[PDB]
Amino acid sequence: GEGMWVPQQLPEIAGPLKKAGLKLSPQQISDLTGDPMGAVVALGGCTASFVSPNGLVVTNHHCAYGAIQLNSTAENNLIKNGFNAPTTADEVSAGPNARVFVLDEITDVTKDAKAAIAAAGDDALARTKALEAFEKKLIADCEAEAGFRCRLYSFSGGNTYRLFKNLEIKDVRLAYAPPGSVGKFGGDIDNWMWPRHTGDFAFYRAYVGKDGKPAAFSKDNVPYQPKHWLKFADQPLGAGDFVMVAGYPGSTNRYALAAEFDNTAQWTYPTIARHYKNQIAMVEAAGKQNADIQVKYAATMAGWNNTSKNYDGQLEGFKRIDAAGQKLREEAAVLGWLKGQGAKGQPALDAHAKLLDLLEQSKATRDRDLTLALFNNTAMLGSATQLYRLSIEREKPNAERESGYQERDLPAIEGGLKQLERRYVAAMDRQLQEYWLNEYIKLPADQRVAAVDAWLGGNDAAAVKRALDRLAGTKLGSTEERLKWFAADRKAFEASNDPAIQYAVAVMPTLLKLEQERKTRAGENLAARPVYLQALADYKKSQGEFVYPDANLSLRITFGNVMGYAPKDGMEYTPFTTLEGVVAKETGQDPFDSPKALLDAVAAKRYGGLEDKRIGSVPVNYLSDLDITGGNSGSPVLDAHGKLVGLAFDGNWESVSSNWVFDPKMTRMIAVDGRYLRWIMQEVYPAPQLLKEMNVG
Amino acid sequence: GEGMWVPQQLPEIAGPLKKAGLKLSPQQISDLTGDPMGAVVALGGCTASFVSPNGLVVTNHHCAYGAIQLNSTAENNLIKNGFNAPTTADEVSAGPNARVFVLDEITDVTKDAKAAIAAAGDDALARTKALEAFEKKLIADCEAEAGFRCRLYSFSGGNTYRLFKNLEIKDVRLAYAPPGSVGKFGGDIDNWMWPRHTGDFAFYRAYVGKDGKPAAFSKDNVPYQPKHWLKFADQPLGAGDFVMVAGYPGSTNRYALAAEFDNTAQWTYPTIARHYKNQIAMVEAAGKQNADIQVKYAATMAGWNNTSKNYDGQLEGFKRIDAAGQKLREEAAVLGWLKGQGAKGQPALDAHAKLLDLLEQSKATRDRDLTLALFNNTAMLGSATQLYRLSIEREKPNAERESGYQERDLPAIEGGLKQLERRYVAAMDRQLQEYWLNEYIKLPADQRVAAVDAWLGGNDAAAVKRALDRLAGTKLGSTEERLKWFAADRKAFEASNDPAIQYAVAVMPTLLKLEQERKTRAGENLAARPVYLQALADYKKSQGEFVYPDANLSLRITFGNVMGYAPKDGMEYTPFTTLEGVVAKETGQDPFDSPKALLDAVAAKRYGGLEDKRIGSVPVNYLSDLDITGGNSGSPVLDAHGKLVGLAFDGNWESVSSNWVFDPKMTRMIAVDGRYLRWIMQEVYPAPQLLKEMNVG
Ligand SMILES: [Zn+2]
Ligand SMILES: [Zn+2]
Ligand SMILES: [Zn+2]
Ligand SMILES: [Zn+2]
Repeated sequence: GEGMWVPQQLPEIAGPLKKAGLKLSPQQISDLTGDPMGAVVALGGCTASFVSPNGLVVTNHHCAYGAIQLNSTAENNLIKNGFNAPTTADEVSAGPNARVFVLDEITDVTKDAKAAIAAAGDDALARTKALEAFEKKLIADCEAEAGFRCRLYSFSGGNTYRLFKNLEIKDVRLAYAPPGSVGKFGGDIDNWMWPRHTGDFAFYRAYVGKDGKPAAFSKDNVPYQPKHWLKFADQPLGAGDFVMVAGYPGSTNRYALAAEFDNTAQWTYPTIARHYKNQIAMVEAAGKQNADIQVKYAATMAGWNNTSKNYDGQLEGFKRIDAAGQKLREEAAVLGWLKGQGAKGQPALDAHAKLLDLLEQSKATRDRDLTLALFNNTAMLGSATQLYRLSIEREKPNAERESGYQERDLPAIEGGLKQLERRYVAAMDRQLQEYWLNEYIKLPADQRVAAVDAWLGGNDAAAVKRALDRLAGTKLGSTEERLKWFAADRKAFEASNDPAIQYAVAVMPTLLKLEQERKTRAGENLAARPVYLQALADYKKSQGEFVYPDANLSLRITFGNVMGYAPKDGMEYTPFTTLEGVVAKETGQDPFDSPKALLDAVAAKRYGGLEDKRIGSVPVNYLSDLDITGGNSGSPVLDAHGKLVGLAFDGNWESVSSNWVFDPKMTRMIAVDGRYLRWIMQEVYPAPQLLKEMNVG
Repeated sequence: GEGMWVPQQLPEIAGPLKKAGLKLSPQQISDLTGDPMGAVVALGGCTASFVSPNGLVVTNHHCAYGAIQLNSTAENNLIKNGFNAPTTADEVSAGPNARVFVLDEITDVTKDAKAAIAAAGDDALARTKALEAFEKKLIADCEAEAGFRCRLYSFSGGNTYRLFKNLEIKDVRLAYAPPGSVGKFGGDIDNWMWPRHTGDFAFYRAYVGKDGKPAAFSKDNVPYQPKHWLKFADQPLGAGDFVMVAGYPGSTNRYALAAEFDNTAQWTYPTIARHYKNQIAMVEAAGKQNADIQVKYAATMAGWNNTSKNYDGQLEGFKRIDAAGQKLREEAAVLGWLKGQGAKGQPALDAHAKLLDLLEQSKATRDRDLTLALFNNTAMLGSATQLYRLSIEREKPNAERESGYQERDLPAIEGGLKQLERRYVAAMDRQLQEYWLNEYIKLPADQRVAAVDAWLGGNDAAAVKRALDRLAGTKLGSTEERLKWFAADRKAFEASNDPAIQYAVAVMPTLLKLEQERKTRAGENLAARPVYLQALADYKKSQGEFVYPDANLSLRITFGNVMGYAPKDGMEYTPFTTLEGVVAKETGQDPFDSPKALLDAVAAKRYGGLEDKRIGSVPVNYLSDLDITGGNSGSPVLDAHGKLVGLAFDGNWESVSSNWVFDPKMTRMIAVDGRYLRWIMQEVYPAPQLLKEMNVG
């Protein structure tokens, strides 16, 4: 059922957990470095878990797609073929930026954090800088232990702060991916849909130095030995059974002003979707010509497809449940409520007023802000602005450098410049720069950027064309030139005749000023958000409704039971799909082109000891009423005894609007059954070595 | 489950009926003139049943559609608005050709029929004429009692013959029809489909003379007093519960040569579907501009839509089950098995070869034969040919007149010529004449008809237009002119300058020659069909398959249980639909434009005392695994205690290929729940008088 519960809410959900079927004690789940919860790890925008005492980590194929794509060429396509390492020496690096984070400690630091914030008094910008300075000092102290990375999380609008501390494993290697026709069966046609038939799984292995401490990739590193790992279930999962997920959902917007919603529905989601589709169309074409462009842009392409379909689905789900309607009506009812109680509820009513005007403000410039952001996110302009900004920050003491530009951020910066080699083709990026310039010129005169106007030389196909021809002369296209500039000083940037770098030097003043304009808006928000959101929460508690914070990339628990749903009268989706359903979709064309070994094994009812009698086949995917969102991919699904029953990977089409307005009747998690993992690894693309290491063959 | 069982098979289904849940004794079902079976009546192409002692008859809306349409005008459109007679004097005539047939007696005449055929000797045309004379004499004797109509049925390819005697009620009046947006909710979009939300019911009343005997319409007639009628269930029908249907299915082709299937799938269904769709397009387009065409062609257009969509569904179903492959392998098995039996199999083998050759003779002229038939079925050429044929037959003694043109057929002929007034617009029929002329001209040289070629006197768009201008001069467009010709003698036809009459006179020799050919082939079939189909039956029995005859418009029993079906992996259709499903489909545009009182009542949760707590609403339609087809529409669905729980009206999309190859997993009946009949008549389009008369008031 509903809720992305923080581990500190476990007493609130103890009884609900038992009633839904948990047969572990709430005590045992509370131990976030215990069995099983100490097996659950964060990847950075996906979840995973350890499944052997030798560092084996399972997550989704689409979570590992980055890594598989980084290791793929046109002439050896791991995406298409799969990857299997018969020994640990065979495992290939997942990339310099790949991580496994292993939870170490959580601490409330709320009291201190709002003290620091208050200590700056009445100046919006100073309030932001004081929180920034508080966070940096905290993190600096927490990361003083070698091998740990820490993070500060603000919950419920800034009513609570916690500090998380993680072991940072920095050598992650690919051990197994099934072929892409299993890992992503049904492609973007089945994405966000049920019935689903997707084998969305892949395995990493986690490595440290010989001293047992984190290290970056080296051939002398050896497998991490986790304190805790998951065991596969020995009881078959069936309809109605208890399941639970722990993981790292990224963001929700369930506490929001109606105007935040209207803006998102009417503007943000339609605009982003349109832009995303336009770039897909461009890249799709060029890649039909050019297998190098196709393999190199595959990850970016999957991203654009996934987000644009999600927003299409959110827009549809709003209309289905009248979300505009509900938001209006709960806002009226909460505003009603507040004046309602006169003296006491006046702080909250003021907050509402502030927040709302802050939001008209961000609204005045939103087209400018998006367009410039995405224009600067193309490859060579991104690289030049990031690298120039780093040269600016390096002049300050580390403690004062912008987050993202401190010493602690250097590994990831340098890592990104090397990963970009596998994701960049100049003829392709030129077309994207063109696309974004065209949209820039499009902007109204009041919505323009001085420095960009001037850099460009006026508003037409001709100038666009000059820009593109000039930028084409950058040397930032090679990894070596990027890594040269990664180490160069600010003066060398200001001296450069590289046209990409000249663009950066030209606009950076504007970008820093707009960053100040954002830090100022956030500071005002920081006063007004926690009060108002605390009232939203208070009203909900007064309606007996469930109260938990919007997702914020921290660890959450969700629980429920295996069940389907009913999209329309006269029909129901069943909780499971089956092997026969995979083969019924077969067309021999992508994305419905399963391996021959699967097709033959299914036509033979070779079920490998994995059949579930109740469904008369091996289960493939399943639905449950858990409450998950982007960031939960790869999360282990555990049964009543804490055993592994599947991996979370998607939501059904009608679920995605629950980011804004939760609908219990149509919100389901889609998970890959652990018996399908097993079956694929026995009969289709075998990994007898991983099965044995997981004590299942 | 499977089976359109003849009443004489009750001994064989007694056990299975009881296992499925029947609580009436089987001998109580054996009494075909008793309770409740004596309540079930034939309408001639639909089924109905009595539901009051005062002659009230319930059937489907689509069955009464002809009669509602005949009482409809552009200005006062009962299809649109519904009809409700607050007292029995307000009932309107359903039309001169409307009938209710009440089973009186069934006689086996197999032995006498087969002796009549054998007496004819070797000659195929004499064999047909001998069976015709046999039938006519039998029927004349059986119809010696005033007010009775009799019918001879051939079963299992001519292995059994039975005669049915029915009381023939000839004054049928419309008593109630819901608005068309209930009676045909979802229109052709939801036709042949589940989920289904259609209140497909209407009521007639049956009338006789004051002396108790059948009579054509008169104000002096009074309601018929049936010996038996149905009662509404007092127990709520639920999933899994026993249901049975008795009715009059028209035809199936489950005993067929593989070549008969091949020709149907490859030529018959595509060809007819195309032709019906071409004509639908013309009539639709014209009716958009002319509300008189729209109302006058509505019943015609409902037939073309229903059949062409049925045919599309069969072709898709044949692919889903590989019906071609299944027919091929069964016939290879049966022929194997026959060869198997040396000498004693040889007559079935020779019968097979003959039936295959006769299929080839048919095929050689199939284009000509279909095209000429459907050309001559437009309104004026149909009337001219029918009436001219009648004038020829009238010069023979009655016993020798072609079936359809005997004295006993005169009331139906005359009634057709009157009904046509409400179904004909010259400017529409002209366009249909034009369509069939352009199809005729596409035929190749060996498929043309000399008499039509001469009449046409050219082969181009110009000749087509001159022919249409000539035909538009007919005076048969008026009812009075048609009835003049109904009485006129042959020389009067041959003297006429009416251009439609002249066409009829010109082509009649050719139609008579073609009829002789079909009689000759039928007479060859008479010899071969019973031997091969007996072999087919014996083969099925040796495989332990169900053995029951193909439908042939006679009374059948089917039974089973309420249950949905699974159309694909990950999905199930539930056995019921509900009121909230009707409203979920509402668009305010035909065909999804429910009466406002329905939309209000559902919004207000006015369930009228009819809610089934197990589904949380009033049920609308339901699925069951009964075995029905065309002609079963309007059949009552009875529960375990023989009480009325709904009406049969349709089958699901995947079912329709069961006409050729029975598929148990996806063959379901769609029925309208009796509770939805009641609910409409309470909350939406009220008829308290009829509810009272059925004591559910
Ligand atoms: Zn247990
Ligand atoms: Zn250089
Ligand atoms: Zn006349
Ligand atoms: Zn009972």
